[PDB]
Amino acid sequence: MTEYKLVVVGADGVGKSALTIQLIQNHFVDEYDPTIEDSYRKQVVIDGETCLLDILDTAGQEEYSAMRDQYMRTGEGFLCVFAINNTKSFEDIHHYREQIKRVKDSEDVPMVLVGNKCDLPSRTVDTKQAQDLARSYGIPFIETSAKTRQGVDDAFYTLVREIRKHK
Amino acid sequence: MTEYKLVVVGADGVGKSALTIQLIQNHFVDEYDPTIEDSYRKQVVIDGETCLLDILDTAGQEEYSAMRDQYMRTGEGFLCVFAINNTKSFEDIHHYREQIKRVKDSEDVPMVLVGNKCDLPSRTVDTKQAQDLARSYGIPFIETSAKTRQGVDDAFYTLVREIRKHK
Ligand SMILES: Nc1nc2c(ncn2[C@@H]2O[C@H](COP(=O)(O)OP(=O)(O)CP(=O)(O)O)[C@@H](O)[C@H]2O)c(=O)[nH]1
Ligand SMILES: Nc1nc2c(ncn2[C@@H]2O[C@H](COP(=O)(O)OP(=O)(O)CP(=O)(O)O)[C@@H](O)[C@H]2O)c(=O)[nH]1
Ligand SMILES: CN1CCC(C)([C@]23NC(=O)c4ccccc4[C@H]2c2ccccc2N3)CC1
Ligand SMILES: [Mg+2]
Ligand SMILES: [Mg+2]
Repeated sequence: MTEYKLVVVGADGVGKSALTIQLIQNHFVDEYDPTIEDSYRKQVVIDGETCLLDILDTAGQEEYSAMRDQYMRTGEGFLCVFAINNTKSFEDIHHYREQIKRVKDSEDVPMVLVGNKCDLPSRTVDTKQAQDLARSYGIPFIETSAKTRQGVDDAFYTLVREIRKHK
Repeated sequence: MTEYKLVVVGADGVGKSALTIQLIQNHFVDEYDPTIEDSYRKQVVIDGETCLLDILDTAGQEEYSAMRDQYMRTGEGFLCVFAINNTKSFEDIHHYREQIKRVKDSEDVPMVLVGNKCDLPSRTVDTKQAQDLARSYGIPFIETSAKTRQGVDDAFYTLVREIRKHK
């Protein structure tokens, strides 16, 4: 059974936990409970292959930024999440990508750019600007909603495909 | 900050995941999604001390019984869970206690016996029989409901107190 080590990263409040809980448990968490570090081991069928997904739901709080080095060394693919109504979270993406690239000493780390909270009308980051950034990195870009489940399966399955396509 | 490694063990279906998710997320999970291995970190105040709880939600499925060795070696305290409406789950408790005792090579391992699903009218295990088993082990016994939250905080806090006493 092929195991995929996925790490969900991004600024504090973008919806990393809500995305993960939506994927695994099929419901939306309305409450905001800041994460320290949670992990999930889930069996899924992707393109007819039984995959074991090891998902690390990380802290967005900068107080736990020293914890990053270890999960960036062990993680195989990174879901880089920003919120479409949070411009700072979109600017923070570059810092996460640079740190991952440094830790792995590689320009070709499996990554997917995720623009979460696409159900909200309060957009501050244009889809075209996020598309252009993902193109500059050579990575897929997907918009998601942890509330409606729009794009959630696609975001995680695309990351598994990036780890698989890189392999 | 004092860190406590808590491991939730017991038969497949007793409510290990629902107890853990209730404690951390204040949410009851009605669905049955068999666990492989999930972990959570949570900061809590117990008797005026800020505790970091590292909770391991383990597989009840006997298919993953080989995974027990590693978590029984690293775990500091064990929440041994049975369901009050499942006689077999109560019978399985002694196997978990024996395995933990063997791995640790000790009769004094921090443990709490938990009789879950106390909200259900379909009781098959008498509170007195469970109290007697906990007495034979020299451990606390608490009845809980992951649905109503009855005894949930008490079960986890008591386990932390047992680790503190052991130390
Ligand atoms: N409308 C909407 N709200 C969302 C979405 N995803 C998350 N939220 C909300 O945003 C808040 C933060 O979500 P959460 O999943 O805790 O984000 P996080 O990135 O894990 C926060 P931390 O970095 O501290 O762990 C919550 O109120 C949650 O309901 C979404 O797609 N749409
Ligand atoms: N009424 C009631 N139902 C509960 C309670 N705790 C768990 N359940 C239910 O029992 C079922 C199994 O719960 P779950 O948390 O998955 O048990 P588990 O021991 O983790 C199963 P596994 O060992 O395979 O991971 C679920 O349908 C859940 O809603 C409870 O206290 N009261
Ligand atoms: C992705 N993994 C990372 C490790 C994990 C967080 C872990 N924490 C550890 O410190 C540790 C260290 C060595 C082996 C096993 C463990 C686990 C463990 C055992 C007992 C109780 C809690 C618990 N949580 C589980 C999830
Ligand atoms: Mg979170
Ligand atoms: Mg479970």
